[PDB]
Amino acid sequence: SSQIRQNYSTEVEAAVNRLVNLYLRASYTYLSLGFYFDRDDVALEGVCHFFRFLAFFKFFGAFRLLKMQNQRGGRALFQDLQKPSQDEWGTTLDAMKAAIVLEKSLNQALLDLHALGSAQADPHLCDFLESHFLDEEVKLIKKMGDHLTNIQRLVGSQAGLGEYLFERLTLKHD
Amino acid sequence: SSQIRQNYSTEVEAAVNRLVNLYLRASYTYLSLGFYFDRDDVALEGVCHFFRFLAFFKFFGAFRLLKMQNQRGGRALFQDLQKPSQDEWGTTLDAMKAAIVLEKSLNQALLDLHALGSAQADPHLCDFLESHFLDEEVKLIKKMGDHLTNIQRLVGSQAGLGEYLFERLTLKHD
Amino acid sequence: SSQIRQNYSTEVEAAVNRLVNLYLRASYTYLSLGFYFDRDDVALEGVCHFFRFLAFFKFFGAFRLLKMQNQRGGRALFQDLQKPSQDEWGTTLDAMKAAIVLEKSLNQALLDLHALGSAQADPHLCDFLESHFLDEEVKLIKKMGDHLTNIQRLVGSQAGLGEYLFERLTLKHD
Amino acid sequence: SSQIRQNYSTEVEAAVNRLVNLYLRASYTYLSLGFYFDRDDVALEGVCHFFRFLAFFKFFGAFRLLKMQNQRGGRALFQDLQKPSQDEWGTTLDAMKAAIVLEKSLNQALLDLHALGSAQADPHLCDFLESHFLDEEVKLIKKMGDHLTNIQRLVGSQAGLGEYLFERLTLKHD
Amino acid sequence: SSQIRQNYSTEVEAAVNRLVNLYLRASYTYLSLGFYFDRDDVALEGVCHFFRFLAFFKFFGAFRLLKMQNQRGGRALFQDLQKPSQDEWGTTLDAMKAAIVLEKSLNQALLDLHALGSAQADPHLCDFLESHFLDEEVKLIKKMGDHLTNIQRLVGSQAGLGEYLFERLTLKHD
Amino acid sequence: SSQIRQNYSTEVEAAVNRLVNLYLRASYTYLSLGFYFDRDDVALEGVCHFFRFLAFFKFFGAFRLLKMQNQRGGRALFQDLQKPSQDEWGTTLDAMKAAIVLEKSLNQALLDLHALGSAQADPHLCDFLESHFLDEEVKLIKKMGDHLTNIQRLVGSQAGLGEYLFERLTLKHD
Ligand SMILES: O=c1cc(C(F)(F)F)c2cc3c4c(c2o1)CCCN4CCC3
Ligand SMILES: O=c1cc(C(F)(F)F)c2cc3c4c(c2o1)CCCN4CCC3
Ligand SMILES: O=c1cc(C(F)(F)F)c2cc3c4c(c2o1)CCCN4CCC3
Ligand SMILES: [Cl-]
Ligand SMILES: [Cl-]
Ligand SMILES: [Cl-]
Ligand SMILES: [Cl-]
Ligand SMILES: [Cl-]
Ligand SMILES: [Cl-]
Repeated sequence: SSQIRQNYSTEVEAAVNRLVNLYLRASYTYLSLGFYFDRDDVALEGVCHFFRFLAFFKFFGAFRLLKMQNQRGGRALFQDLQKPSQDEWGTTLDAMKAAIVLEKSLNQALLDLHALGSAQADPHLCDFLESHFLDEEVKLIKKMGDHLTNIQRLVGSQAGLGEYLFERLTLKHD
Repeated sequence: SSQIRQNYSTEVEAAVNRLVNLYLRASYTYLSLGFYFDRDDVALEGVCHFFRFLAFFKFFGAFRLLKMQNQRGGRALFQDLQKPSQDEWGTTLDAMKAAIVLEKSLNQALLDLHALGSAQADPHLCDFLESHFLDEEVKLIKKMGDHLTNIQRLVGSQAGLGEYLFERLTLKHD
Repeated sequence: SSQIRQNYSTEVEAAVNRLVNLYLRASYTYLSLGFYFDRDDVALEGVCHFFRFLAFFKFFGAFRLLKMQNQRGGRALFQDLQKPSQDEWGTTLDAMKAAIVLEKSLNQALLDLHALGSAQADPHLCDFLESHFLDEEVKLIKKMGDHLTNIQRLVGSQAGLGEYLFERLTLKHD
Repeated sequence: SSQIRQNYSTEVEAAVNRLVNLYLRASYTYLSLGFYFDRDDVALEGVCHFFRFLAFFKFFGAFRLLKMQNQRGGRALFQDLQKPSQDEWGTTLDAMKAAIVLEKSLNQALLDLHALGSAQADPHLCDFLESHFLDEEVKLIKKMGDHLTNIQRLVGSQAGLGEYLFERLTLKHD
Repeated sequence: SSQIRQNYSTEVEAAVNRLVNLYLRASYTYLSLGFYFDRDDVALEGVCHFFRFLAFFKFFGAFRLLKMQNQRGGRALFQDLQKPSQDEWGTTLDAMKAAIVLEKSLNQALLDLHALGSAQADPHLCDFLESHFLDEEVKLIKKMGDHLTNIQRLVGSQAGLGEYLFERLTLKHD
Repeated sequence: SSQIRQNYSTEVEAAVNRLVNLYLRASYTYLSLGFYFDRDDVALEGVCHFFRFLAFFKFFGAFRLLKMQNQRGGRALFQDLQKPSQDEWGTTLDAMKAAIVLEKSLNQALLDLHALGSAQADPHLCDFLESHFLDEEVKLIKKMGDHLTNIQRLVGSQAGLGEYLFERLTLKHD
C-alpha cells in the first residue's frame, strides 16, 4: 500500500475528494455568475469582478485540498462536475443570495469533514481545515451578509438606481 | 499605370474611399455630439469627453484607410462630407442610441468590404480590416451596449438624477 | 433581442459554448494529470508542473472564448463537465501520448469552428481563432511531439532511468 | 434664452459657425494635400508631413472656435463640408501656391469677423481672434512665402532636382 | 507518419519548400546587388546598405517559413539555388527596378500560397502569411516605389549628380 | 582597368570567388542540418542550435571574402549554389562526422588558396587568410573532434540515452 500514508482514513480520503468536487462546482458557479454580469444587457462590472475573483478563490481551495490529499498518501479522484443551478442569475440581490446559500453549503461541508476528522482522531486534517478554510469561509460569509444588507437597503422603490450605486460605490471596478 | 499596384481591385479601391467618407462623417457626428454636451444648458463633461474621444478615434480610422490606399497603389479620392443627422442630440440615452446605430452602420460597411476582399482574393485587405478594425469595432459596440444598459437602468422616475450619476460615476471626467 | 449582436449566427454561438466545454474538460484533464505526477509513488515534479501549467492555459482559453461570446452579444451557456478519461495516467510517455491526442481533438474543434465562421461570413470569429488559438495550438502540439520523441529515445531497456532523466533535464522543475 | 449669453450678437454667432466650416474645409484640403504627396508616384515625405501637420493645426483652430462659441452661449451648428478644390495637386510649387491662396482666404475671414466684432462692441471676440488666430496666421503665411521663394529659386531648368532638394533640405522628414 | 501533422496538405508542404527557395534566391540576389554597389568603381554606400539589409530580411523570411514547416509536421527540402539574373546591376535606377520586379514575383508567390491554403481550408497557413509576410511585402514594395519615383525625378540631364544626391540624402549611410 | 587593383592575380580573384561558393554551400548545409534536428521526430535542440550557428558563421566567412575581393579591386562573381549532400542527416554522430568532413574540405581549400597567394607573392591575401580563417578553422575542427569523441563514448549499447545526454549536457540549449 502507500509508503507514506499514516493515520489517514478511507472515510476522510473519500470525503476530501467529494469536497474537491464541491469547491470546483462552486468555482464553476462563480464563473457563470461573473460572465452573466459581464453581459451587455446586465453590465455590472463590479459584480462581474466580485464573482470572477470568487471563481479563482474556490478553485484555489480545491487545489489545496488536492495537494493535501497527496501529502497524506490519499488518491485524488475526480468526478463529473455538475453545471450551475442557473443559466441566468437575476438581480445583484438574487445573485448575492444564491452566493450566500452556496457558501453556507460549503461551510457545512467543511464542518462535517472537521467532525469526521475529529471522530477519526486525525488532527492534521482538523488543523488543515482550521488553518486554511474555516476562517476564510466565515470572513467571506460575513462580507456577503454585509453586501446583502447594503443591496437590500438600496432596493426601496428605485431598484435600478440602487443596483447601479451599489456596483459603483461598494464593489471594486476599473 | 501604378508601379506598385498588385492584386488591388478597382472595386476595393472605390469601396475604401467610400469607407473613408463614412469614417470622416462619423468623426464629424461625434464632434457635434461632444460640443452639444459641452453646452452650458447640457453640461455633461463625461459625455462630452466620451464623444470627443470617438471623434478622434474615427478620424484615425479614416487616416489608416487612406495610408493603406496609398500603400496598395490606389488613389485616395475625397468627397463632400455630409453634416450630422442632428443639430441637437437630446438626452445621454438618445445620444448613446444614435452612437450605437452609427457604429453598427460602420461595422456593416467593414463586413461588406471584407466580403468584397474575400470575393476578390485580396487577403492583404481582409487582414488589414481584421487586424485594425473588426475587433476594435466589436469592442466599442460592446462598451456602448454596456453604457446603454446602465443609462436605461438609471432612467426610472428621476431621469435627471440618473443622467447626472451616470456621467459622474461611469464616464471619465476631470 | 440583443442591442449589440451583429453578424453572429446561432450556430457559431452554440459552437463557442461547446468549445468552452471542451477547453474546460481539457483543463480538468490536465489538473488530474498534474496531481497524478505529484503522487508520492509517481513523484515526477517536472511532469506535474508541465500538466498543471496546461490546466491553467486551457482554462484561459475557455475564459477568452466566454469573453468573446459576450463581446459578440451571444449567451454563455454552461454544461456538465465530464470527468477525465482516466484516474491513473501510467508513464510519462502514456501521459504525453494522451495529451497529444487531446490537443489534436481541440485543434480539430478549432478548425471546425473556423470553417463554420468562414461559411457564415463571420470574419471577426475567424480572426479571433487565428489570433489567439490556432498558432498557440500548433506550437503546443509541436512541443509535445518534441517531448514524445525524446521520451521514446530514452525508453530503450532502462525505462526508469530514462523517465527520471527526461523529467530532470528537459522539464522545468524547482 | 441662454443663462450665460451676454454681449454676443446673432451675427457673430453665425459668423463663428461659418468660420468653423472654413477651418474644417481647410483641414480637409490639407489632409488631401498630404496624402497626395504620400503617393508612391509623388513620394515627397517632407511635403506630406508639412501639409498633414497643417491639417491638424486647422482642425485645432476649428475646435477652439467651437469651444469659444459654447463659452459665449452661442450654438455650434455644423454644415456640409465641401470636398477640396482638387483631387491632384501638381508640383510642390503648385501646392504651396494653393496653400497660400487658402491661407489668405482664411486670414480675410478672420479680419472680417474681427471687424464685425469691433462694430458690435464685442471685445472678447476681438481679443480671442487677436490672441489665438491673427498672429499664427501671419506667421504661417510668412513661412509659406519663404518656402515659395525657395521653391521658385530652385525651379531653374532642373525642376525634379530642385523639388527633391527642397523636400530633403528645407522640409522636416524622417 | 508524423505524430503532429494535422490539416497540412502535401500541396502546401511542397509549395512552402518552393517558397523557401524563392526567398533564398532573393537573398542571394540582394547579396550580389549589395556587393556590386560596394565596388570601388560604383561606390554608392547607401545603395550597398539598402540591398545588404534586404539580403538579411529575405533570409529571415526563408528561416520563418522553414520553422513553420517543422511546426506543422512537414519536411523541409532544399534545392539548388540559382545564381542571380545579373553579374552587374547598372545604375541605382536599374537596380531598384530589378528589385521591385523581384519583390512583385515574391508577392505573387505569397498570394498564390495563400490561395492554396484557402482552397485547402488551412487557416493556420493563411494567418501565418497574413501576419508575417503580406503586409511586410506591401510596405517594402511601397518604399521601393517611393525610391523609384525619387530616383526618376533626379535623372533629368545630370544623372551622376542625381545618383549621388539620392544615395547621400535618401539612403542611410555612415 | 581597375583604379585600385595592385598585386592581385586573376588566379587569386577566381579562387576567392570559388571559395565564396564553398562557404555559402557550407552555410546552406548547416542550415539543412539545423532544421533536420528541429524536426518533431528528431528534436535535439542543442544540435539544432550548434548547426544553425555554424550556418551563420560560414555565411560571415563568405561575406568577409566578398568584402576583401572588393577591397582588392577584384570582381565578385556568384555561381549556382548546390543543395546539400543529404535531405536527412541520421544521428548526431552521423551529422558531426559529415560536419568534420565538410570542415576539412574548407580547410584544404583555405590552404590551397594560401599556397596560391604565396606562389603569387600576394602577402595581403596570405595574411587575410591567416588572420581571419586558418585559426578559426583549426579551432572549429578541434571542437568537432572533441564532440565526436564524446558522442562515440556515449554510443555504447544505449544509443538513444547517450544521444539525449550529449545534447543536454554538452550542447548549449534553452
Ligand atoms: O487632420 C485632421 C485631424 C483631425 C482630428 F482628429 F485631429 F480632429 C480631424 C478631425 C475632423 C476632420 C478632419 C481632421 O483632420 C479633416 C477632415 C474633416 N474633419 C471632419 C471631422 C473631424
Ligand atoms: O476561475 C477559475 C480558475 C481556474 C484556474 F485556472 F485558475 F485553475 C479554474 C480551473 C478549473 C476549473 C475552473 C476554474 O475557474 C472553473 C470551471 C471548472 N474547472 C475545472 C477545470 C479546472
Ligand atoms: O544562416 C544563414 C545566414 C545568412 C545571413 F542572412 F545571415 F546572411 C544567410 C544568407 C544567405 C544564405 C544562407 C544564409 O544562412 C544559407 C543559404 C544560402 N544563402 C544564400 C543567400 C544569402
Ligand atoms: Cl462518469
Ligand atoms: Cl462636388
Ligand atoms: Cl444538466
Ligand atoms: Cl444639409
Ligand atoms: Cl540536385
Ligand atoms: Cl548559370
